[PDB]
Formats: sequence, C-alpha cells, structure tokens
Amino acid sequence: EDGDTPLHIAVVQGNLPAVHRLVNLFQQGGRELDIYNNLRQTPLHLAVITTLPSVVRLLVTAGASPMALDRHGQTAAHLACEHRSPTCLRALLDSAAPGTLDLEARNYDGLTALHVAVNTECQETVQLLLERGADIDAVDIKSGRSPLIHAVENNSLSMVQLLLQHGANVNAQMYSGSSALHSASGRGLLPLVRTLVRSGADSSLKNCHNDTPLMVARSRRVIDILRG
Repeated sequence: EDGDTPLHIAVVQGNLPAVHRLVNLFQQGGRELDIYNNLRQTPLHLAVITTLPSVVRLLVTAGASPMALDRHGQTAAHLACEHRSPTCLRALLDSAAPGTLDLEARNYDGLTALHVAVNTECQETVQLLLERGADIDAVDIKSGRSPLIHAVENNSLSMVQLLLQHGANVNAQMYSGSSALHSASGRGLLPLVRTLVRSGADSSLKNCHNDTPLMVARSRRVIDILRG
C-alpha cells in the first residue's frame, strides 16, 4: 500500500541483511523489485544514491533492472555518475546480465552517463565508462555537443586530456558548426588551446558564421598558438 516502502527504507538504512530478507519476501510473493516510491525511485536507485555497492550487487543479481528510470529519466548508471561513485558504477556494470545495461541511455535532459560523469569532473567514472564501451563521441539532442566539447566549455583541462587519450574525435562539431577548438579559442582558454592543437585539432574548420578558430581567436596569445 501507498506510502509504505519497507524495501526502499531498508536500503536507505544501509541494512543489507534486511534487504536480503525483503528481496526473498518480495520474490516468494511474486512482487516486483523495481517498485517506485512517490519520488519515482526504485530500491536500486536508492542503493546508488546512498552509495551502497554491496546492495547494488544484491539487487541487480536479484533481477532489479539497471535501466529503470527515475523521475528525471536517470538509469542506475546515470545516478552512479551523478553521485561520483565509481564503486557503485563498478558494482552495476559487473553485476548486470549481458544485454540488459545500455550505457548510451539518455536521461530526460538528453545526456548519457558519460556526459554526466564528464560534468562532475570525476576521472574515475569517466574512465570506467569508456573501458566498458561508452560511446566517447555520443551527442545529446538538447546541446548537440560531444563529451569533449562539454569538457572544453567547462574549462576542464583534465577531462579534455582524458577524453583525447581515449580516442575522442577532436573535430566533433556542434549544431552551429563550431568545434572544441572554436570554443577554447573564442574564450581564451590557453591550456586547452595548446592541448587541442597538439592533439590534431583542425584549425581550418569553418562554422556557420564562416569563422575558423583563428578568426574567433580572443587574444594575440591564442592566435600565436594557432599559427604554430
């Protein structure tokens, strides 16, 4: 009945023994493990939110779906990344049966788990996602930007270097035709300009305004990096 969630409560209380007991009780009763509270969270969602990798493992092995969406369309992988929890992300990926967990899932905003991870500045979740097959060039509908472009706009030299190291397309363009280099160049982000150029960014690429990164260059310093 409504308003009582013994399983959700057992999870938030970090009581694995009680979760175990309840999982068995729900199963024997034929009940769904992926039942929602009023916040549209499943017990598995809450296991990730509470950072309980052992409970994550238990629920997933018991049949809880890593693709169940929360109120914002987040999968369990999205939530692990939101909560900067490499251990929960690992528990999910390792415990999920093959063919059940898709890392290309887009939440309601349109982002993949990789986009979320890049935005949190957590190198650990980003690396694990890529190691497990996340599309490094995935483009969300809202922004039209790859994770690389997101990192550049966040002015995160660490995420930029990490993505490039894992084979990110340095010449991905947004809807307007601007690349990561246009962004770094127009905003005077020197360290990022250096890295992108050295990594092979195309400085002759024209956007919708017919501008190259050189043409939007903010300062004589950026300009000089771009000329070589």
